Amino acid sequence: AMNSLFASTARGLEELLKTELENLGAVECQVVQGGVHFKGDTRLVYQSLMWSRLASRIMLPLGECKVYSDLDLYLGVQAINWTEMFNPGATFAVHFSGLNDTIRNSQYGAMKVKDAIVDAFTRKNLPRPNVDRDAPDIRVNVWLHKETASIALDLSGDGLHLRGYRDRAGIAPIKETLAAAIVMRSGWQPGTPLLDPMCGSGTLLIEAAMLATDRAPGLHRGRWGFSGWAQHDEAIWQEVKAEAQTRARKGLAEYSSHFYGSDSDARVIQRARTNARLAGIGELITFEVKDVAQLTNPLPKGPYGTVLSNPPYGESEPALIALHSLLGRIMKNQFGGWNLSLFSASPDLLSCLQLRADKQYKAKNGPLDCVQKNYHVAESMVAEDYTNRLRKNLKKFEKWARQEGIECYRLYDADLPEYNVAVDRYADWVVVQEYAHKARQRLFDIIAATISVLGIAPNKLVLKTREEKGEFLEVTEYNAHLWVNLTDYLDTGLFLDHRIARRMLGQMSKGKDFLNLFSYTGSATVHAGLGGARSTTTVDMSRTYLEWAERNLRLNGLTGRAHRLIQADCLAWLREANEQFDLIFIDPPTFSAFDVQRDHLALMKDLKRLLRAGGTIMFSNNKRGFRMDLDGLAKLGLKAQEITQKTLSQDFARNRQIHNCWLITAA
Ligand SMILES: Nc1ncnc2c1ncn2[C@@H]1O[C@H](CSCC[C@H](N)C(=O)O)[C@@H](O)[C@H]1O
Ligand SMILES: Nc1ncnc2c1ncn2[C@@H]1O[C@H](CSCC[C@H](N)C(=O)O)[C@@H](O)[C@H]1O
Repeated sequence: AMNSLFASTARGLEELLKTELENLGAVECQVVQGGVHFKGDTRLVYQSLMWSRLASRIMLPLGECKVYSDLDLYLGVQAINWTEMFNPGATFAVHFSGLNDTIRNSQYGAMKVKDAIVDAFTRKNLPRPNVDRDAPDIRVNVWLHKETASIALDLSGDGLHLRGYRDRAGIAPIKETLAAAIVMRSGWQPGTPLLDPMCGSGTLLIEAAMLATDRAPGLHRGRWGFSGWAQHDEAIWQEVKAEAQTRARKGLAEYSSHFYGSDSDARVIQRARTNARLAGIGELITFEVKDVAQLTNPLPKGPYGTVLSNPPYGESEPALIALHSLLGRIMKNQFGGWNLSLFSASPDLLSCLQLRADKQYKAKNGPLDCVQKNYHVAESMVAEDYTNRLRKNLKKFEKWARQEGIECYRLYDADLPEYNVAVDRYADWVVVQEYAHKARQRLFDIIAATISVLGIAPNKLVLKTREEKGEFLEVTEYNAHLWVNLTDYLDTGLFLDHRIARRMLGQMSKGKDFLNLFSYTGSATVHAGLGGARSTTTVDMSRTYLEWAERNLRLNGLTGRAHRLIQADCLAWLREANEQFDLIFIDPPTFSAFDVQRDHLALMKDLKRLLRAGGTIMFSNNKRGFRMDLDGLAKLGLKAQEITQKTLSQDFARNRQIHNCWLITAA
């Protein structure tokens, strides 16, 4: 006999499958979407079941028909000689994929086929065979495409990816058949060291070890689809089985190289170790619990080999960027001369390695697009532009900030126009704020470089992207304690560039009645309050920012009747108000119905009504090119002394946005 077979595989693997079938004897192989049709004699059927590492399932087409009625399928199914095919007492199951105008539901199709099969027994007065979906002895597949159903015996039984070293469920993050592909694409030469420092369940390393010691994927499988079937040939199966034993033993006894796996998670490593032991190859592989950060080359004196792995992906994250960036640095340092292959769902994260891949492959892993890329690591740059600038600013501002008593400040303010980003330090945290795949990888480089210059821990870096759950952070500004939130708002709750105007209010405050309009989180009120203000009044339209202001006042012991918070539109509040204040801070947005340039004079007109004799208004804004109407003011009997230069902090000295600042008083 010449038999006709079909092997299914994952899309993308078909050509690799066909070569593997050919290498083991198969003839007339033709790739097709999701599989390979092939031929060989009966030893060849058994040899492909035992030996194929890429096949998901191997089956035997039994026939095919057109399906234009429940009847056609029924007739079509009964053409095949079931009663003679089943061993006595064999259980069965039917899996049916695909649909047409008559079989509009798959489970329906599986049902009609199952019924047609049972009816081959009824019509010959035989005991009806039972179904066992869990572990049938006979599995029948049918594939319906366009108008044709194709029926086939599944010879694999369980999927061929189960090699007998795991759990039949299971759910591996990478199927065994895909992991064997990855090893084949990796450039890894069997017989040279292989290492995976993020090894998970160890699957990559176990497939590799089995491939390299000629250990058949089938060697340890406990069950096959051919055992319930009458045409089965035990003596040929026995001969394939004994050929497998012989080759495994020699493969193992002769292998002289080694496999190294490591992973940070102690649970997976215990599973990796039991898996490998059950694969038969456990003596060839060493697993340890170890972070990529302490990765070392166990063979510093050679021979070179391959580092093969499947890193975590963004399931933008600073921790991932840092993990990829450090891996590249460790490759270069520890594994010069070696081959590197990586399977990832994030090409952008692979770019953080700072290596150029000389080969790549696309593969689906379930629903996810992944790539595998291979690289050569040279024997014995990185936005050095930004790096040097940032190391400079760091030396400069760290010292300046220590002298001034400042712990939140701007480390970098788009100083180089090709690295157009702000980096703000808040105590032990850092926020990088973007302004600007090409783009994304440049951003990643900036993040890697900034994590590396600062010596900061990745989880303490927050990325605010060009494109709200959690936590507030307590910070100081000279003597104020303030709450910030680095992630949930467009801003952090503290406008850092205005710290000096804030410190000044605090010096001008002793026994003063203070008013703060457009107060935001009330940081200026906290400075006034701690300067001995006799009462503070803090106003803003936002209930959230007023709650946050109150929490800031509370943080510095400023509670009770003397410290008020008022939710209002500040302009209508100004129209109607009567009380008087000695010190007034008003620092509005440029627009909100309100226009600072247009309306400032009319604010000063109302503010005048509220300013107690001898009092001062500190007015500020950040409208670009703002013009103070000095004539309007003098007409109101007010004068204005610009203090903009005196209130400029060093960390913001080169910034475009100018925060203009004025002391207004009685003429
Ligand atoms: N910093 C670090 N050092 C070492 N291992 C890490 C790490 N960060 C994450 N990991 C590990 O990286 C792994 C990525 S998932 C690996 C899946 C694996 N190839 C398989 O076939 O089963 C996880 O096991 C996680 O524990
Ligand atoms: N018409 C209006 N009346 C009252 N508050 C307003 C407003 N329009 C905007 N605001 C508030 O103005 C603030 C702008 S942020 C101003 C910065 C703030 N003065 C500080 O010292 O930190 C926000 O808190 C916003 O809610």
